[PDB]
Amino acid sequence: NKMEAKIDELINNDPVWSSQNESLISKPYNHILLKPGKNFRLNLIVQINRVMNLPKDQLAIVSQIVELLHNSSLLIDDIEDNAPLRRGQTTSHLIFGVPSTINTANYMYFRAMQLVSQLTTKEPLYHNLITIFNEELINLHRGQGLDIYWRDFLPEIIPTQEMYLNMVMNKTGGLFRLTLRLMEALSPSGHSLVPFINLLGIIYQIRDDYLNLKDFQMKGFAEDITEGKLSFPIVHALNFTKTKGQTEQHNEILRILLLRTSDKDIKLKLIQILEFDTNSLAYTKNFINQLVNMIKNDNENKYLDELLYIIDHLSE
Amino acid sequence: NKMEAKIDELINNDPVWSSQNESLISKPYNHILLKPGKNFRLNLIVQINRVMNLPKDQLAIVSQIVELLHNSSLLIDDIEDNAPLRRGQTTSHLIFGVPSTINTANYMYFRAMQLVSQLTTKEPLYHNLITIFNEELINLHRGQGLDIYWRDFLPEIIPTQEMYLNMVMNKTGGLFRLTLRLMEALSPSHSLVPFINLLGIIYQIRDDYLNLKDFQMSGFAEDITEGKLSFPIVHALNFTKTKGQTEQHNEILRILLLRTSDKDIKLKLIQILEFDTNSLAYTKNFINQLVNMIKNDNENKYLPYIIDHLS
Ligand SMILES: O=P(O)(O)C(O)(Cc1cccc(-c2cccc(NS(=O)(=O)c3ccc4ccccc4c3)c2)c1)P(=O)(O)O
Ligand SMILES: [Mg+2]
Ligand SMILES: [Mg+2]
Ligand SMILES: [Mg+2]
Ligand SMILES: [Mg+2]
Repeated sequence: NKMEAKIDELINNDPVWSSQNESLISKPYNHILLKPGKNFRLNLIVQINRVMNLPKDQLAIVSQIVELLHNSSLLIDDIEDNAPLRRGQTTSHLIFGVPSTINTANYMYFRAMQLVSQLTTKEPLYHNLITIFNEELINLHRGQGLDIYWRDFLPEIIPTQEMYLNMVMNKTGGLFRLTLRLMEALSPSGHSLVPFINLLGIIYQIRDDYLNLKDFQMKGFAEDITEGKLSFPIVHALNFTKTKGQTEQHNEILRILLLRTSDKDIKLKLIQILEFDTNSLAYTKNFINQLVNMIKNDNENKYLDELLYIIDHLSE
Repeated sequence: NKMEAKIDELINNDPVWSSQNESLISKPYNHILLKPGKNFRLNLIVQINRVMNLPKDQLAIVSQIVELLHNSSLLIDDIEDNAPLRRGQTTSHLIFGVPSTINTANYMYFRAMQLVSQLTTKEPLYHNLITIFNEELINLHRGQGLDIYWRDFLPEIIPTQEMYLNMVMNKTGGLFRLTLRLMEALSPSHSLVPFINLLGIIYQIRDDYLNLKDFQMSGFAEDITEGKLSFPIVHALNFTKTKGQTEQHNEILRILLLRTSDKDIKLKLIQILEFDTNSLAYTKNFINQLVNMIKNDNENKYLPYIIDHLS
């Protein structure tokens, strides 16, 4: 009876959750917050707003939603990629464990979703905001899924440049489009900037792939090699070697990716194969320059001051 | 120019996603489907619909949402618990790897979310459905987080029975309340939430209980290998602390921290629970009392075979 009295009180009430329970499970997340880059993601949202003109308090909420998705996605990504470092610091899952980091990151996806309701009281608009949120998160996971499948089951599938670009459109375009589409839907204020934001996302991803090797060849650890990632330079090298009949090189690239090695000489041998044998580094540098010129040479404002600053710091 | 033309076509279109890409990404999920249990899940939904009377088409989508949430949460739970088996088969992360399984599980969470939108087009009711989905997923994660925290930080915090029960209301109550609450809002007809919470508690304590009991009557008692603060373990820890039985308290802690697969050591912890603290009998009794709260509910305060095959 005292037992049943306690049970009856428990089941007729909401679940008890304290501020202390809250702090305990936020550990994986608080750790990644110490990392910088939040001012650059905020700087993009700000330039875009000069076109969208959302009031500042609404923009603030869009910002928070996007920071949560972004940080949660990096927590998961580092587990998925087995990364030891992120922004010069030890990775959350190595500190608090994969179990807590996975649960916390997923918890934060749902807190971000909860924030959408603070953007309007209008039921029609709300529905659209949630649909955008849902769609681009579906897109993000589809892209990530392919990137991870290709890498983990290599050489089952050797992606082409086309396939790589479609995966980026889902993966990276997912979060870029999500921010921009929420803003365009909230705008109280010409043509959509989705194509432009897609382009920015592609430049962002390929430049990330490139610098990861270029910083190490010349700063960084070419950690993408250790991870075995089918990066833009690797995709070009794998397809170049196949096409030119460089069987031994094609096979050595695969073998090195499959070692998941941290040996600096082995990583440097692969990067020099990309520099002199396949010319994938030059191919990638020029491909990046051509994408950037599609904008810098966009006089007819077909895609489009502060535009450029953003494109040269797109690394942060 | 040919490169520019192709980039322009790419950026002006929706992201390319094919049926084959969908298949690749679904593999870790199709794997756990080969797991029976959908019928007992479906039967609970069917039986409850006799109070709610949702039209079949709507009931089917609620059922699909439930199946996705439950399957995805077990794909992730097995990674979190380093479980090698689920319903006798090899867990997905051991076959497809942890990276792919986490991502697929998460992708299905959002697929489930999308289906919510097909429950109704009425704008107010849609906000309500989404809020129910959002609230119960937050609860599930909160409870899972606390359960993992206690396990991974042991011995920093040893929960009490009360704290254990609040963790369960969040963790196990979440998917139970989520289903019930969705159906109650879609009903074209008292709340059955208290009863579904009670069902959830019985379900989690019985899960914890059978994991040790099935092993002792022959079950691998994986909860011990996992080192989790299950209901009988919580009882045993507080019992020994309270009776000032220091060495038994520490012995229980030492075994859980071993994360051991050794049958003989697992048995040793079960015999501490049987002979020293009498925790297994305390749990059998606790479950029976919760079940009686239902069998002796004559005024129908909670109610408007499932309770016996709830495991
Ligand atoms: O907590 P654990 O790790 O001990 C474990 O229970 C796994 C687990 C982790 C997290 C949540 C859950 C869980 C919560 C809620 C429901 C369920 N499963 S369920 O699919 O049978 C289910 C619950 C409520 C339902 C309500 C109405 C219709 C169908 C329902 C189905 C599982 C289980 P286990 O299988 O690993 O022992
Ligand atoms: Mg990464
Ligand atoms: Mg990655
Ligand atoms: Mg489990
Ligand atoms: Mg678990």
